[PDB]
Amino acid sequence: KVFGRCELAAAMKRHGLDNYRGYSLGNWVCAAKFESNFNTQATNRNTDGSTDYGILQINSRWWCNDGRTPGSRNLCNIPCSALLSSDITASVNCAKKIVSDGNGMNAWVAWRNRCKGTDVQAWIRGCRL
Repeated sequence: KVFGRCELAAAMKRHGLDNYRGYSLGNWVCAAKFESNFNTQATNRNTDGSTDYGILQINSRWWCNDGRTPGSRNLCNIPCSALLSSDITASVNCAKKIVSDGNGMNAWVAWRNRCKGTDVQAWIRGCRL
C-alpha cells in the first residue's frame, strides 16, 4: 500500500511514534518518504547480501528473518515479509527497537542525509492531527 503523507502521519501517531525517544512525528514521516516513498512493499538489496524491507527499510542483517542473509540476528523476531504489509504495526514495533539501540534515527541513512536538521515539521503541516 502506498500511503499519503497525512494518512501515514496519522497512523504513526496512533501507533505511538510522535516524540518516541524524542523524535517528533515529522522525523518519522520524512524518513518514510525518503526510505520508501511511503510504499509498504518497497524492498532493496544491499551489497552485503542483506535486504531492506517496508516503509522504513528495515534491514535483514539484524532485524528480521528472510532466510537468505547468512548469520542474520532476527532482533525483532519477525519474518521480513511481515514488514511489507499494509498494516504498519510490525514495522513501527521494530523501528521502536532500532531507534532505541543507541544511535537514535541515525540508523536510517536517508534520515541522517535528508531529514536531520531540516524543518521536519513541514511533513505534518496541513494534516488533521
